[PDB]
Amino acid sequence: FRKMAFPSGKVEGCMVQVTCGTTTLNGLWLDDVVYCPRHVICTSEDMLNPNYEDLLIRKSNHNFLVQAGNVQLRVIGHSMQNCVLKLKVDTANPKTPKYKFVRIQPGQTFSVLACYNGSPSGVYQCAMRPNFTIKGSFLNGSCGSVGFNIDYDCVSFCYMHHMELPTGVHAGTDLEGNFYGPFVDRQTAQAAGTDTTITVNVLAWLYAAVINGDRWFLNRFTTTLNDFNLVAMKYNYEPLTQDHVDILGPLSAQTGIAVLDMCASLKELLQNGMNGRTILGSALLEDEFTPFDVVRQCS
Ligand SMILES: [Se]
Repeated sequence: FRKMAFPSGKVEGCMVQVTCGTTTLNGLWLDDVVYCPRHVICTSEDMLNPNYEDLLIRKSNHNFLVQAGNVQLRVIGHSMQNCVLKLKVDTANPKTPKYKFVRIQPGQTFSVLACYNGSPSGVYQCAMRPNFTIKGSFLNGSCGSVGFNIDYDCVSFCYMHHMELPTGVHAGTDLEGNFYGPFVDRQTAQAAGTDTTITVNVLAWLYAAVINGDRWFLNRFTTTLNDFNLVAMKYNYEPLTQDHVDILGPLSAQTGIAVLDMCASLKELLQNGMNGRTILGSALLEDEFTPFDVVRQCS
């Protein structure tokens, strides 16, 4: 059972290179617009305390070098929407897939196409942490790389990487420019806040374990919603709601294990630990699979 990412072909054809002054980072070319973080207009000194409205006025259309492989694009319009730049260009992307812009919720997963100077380099799956950060691989020059999900033929763009926090974690915005969490595109100290474990995801992962043979953790006990939630706060687990119990419905039915019985296995898991053994080959509880991810990787 593997963390597995969406096929990235439809996003690769959207990845361009955007250079303004000395700063160069990645952009997203959909239709006749290129989307990129607004701090492409920042020098390394500007990042300490930028006035973006002021800094953008120093710039005109010809100051922006948008490159899609070997082709330059003529920039014929520029606009700042929150923390993203919108570079109106003359040529519409012939490879523009069917796409939406969505703002996802904490605990939901997505794929990330890591790019460096407009060229894709890797793809990986991750989750939006409850504190609105993501833990990933964003080396120098990965700014502008996007996160997405793919339904059928539609690419739901949900994430654009802007900053690596001083604590090593990453933060960014939706495609409208609004940061997830309380983060600002400024090189200052920013608190991420207490992270928690996505409890609905861990339960979904345990359901994947039962379906794939691993069942040692299945317990005789059961428990109540309130009793389990009391054990959740202690171990920094998201509180389990009835919505979360409903979403785990199809999984509970295919394995014939009630959600509350699975919560009791998790309870003894939280209170006793792995105690040496593994689940699906992992020595710790995995919370980066949503119930939708598990069902997609089963039947
Ligand atoms: Se950046």
